[PDB]
Amino acid sequence: RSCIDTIPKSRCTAFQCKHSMKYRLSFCRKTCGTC
Amino acid sequence: RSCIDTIPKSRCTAFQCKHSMKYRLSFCRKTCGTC
Amino acid sequence: RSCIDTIPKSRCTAFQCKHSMKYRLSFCRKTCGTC
Ligand SMILES: [Li+]
Ligand SMILES: [Li+]
Repeated sequence: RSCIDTIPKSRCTAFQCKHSMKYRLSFCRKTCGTC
Repeated sequence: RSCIDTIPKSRCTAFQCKHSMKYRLSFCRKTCGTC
Repeated sequence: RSCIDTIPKSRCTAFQCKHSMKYRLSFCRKTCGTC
C-alpha cells in the first residue's frame, strides 16, 4: 500500500490514530505514523 | 479538531513532528503543519 | 532547543516560515518567530 493519507490530514487526530484501525491504517496512515 | 498547538510552540521541534504522532497531530499540530 | 536560525537569516523568508515545517521550526526557527 502507498504511504499516504487518503483524507485531508487536517481531518486526522491522535485520538482516531489510537482508537480506529481504519484511520490508523487507511484514512490517516501516513500522519498516524504507520508508514 | 481545532488548529492549535497545546504546548508552547517554542517547545515544538521538527524532530518531534517527524517522529511522534502525538506531537505532530496534537501537542504541536499547528506548528508542525498538520492544519 | 536553542532559539537560533541554523541557516543565515538572510536566506529565511515569510513564505518558507508559512509553508515549510523544517524552515519554521529549524532552519529559520528564531526569525520565523517560533521562539
Ligand atoms: Li487519525
Ligand atoms: Li524561512
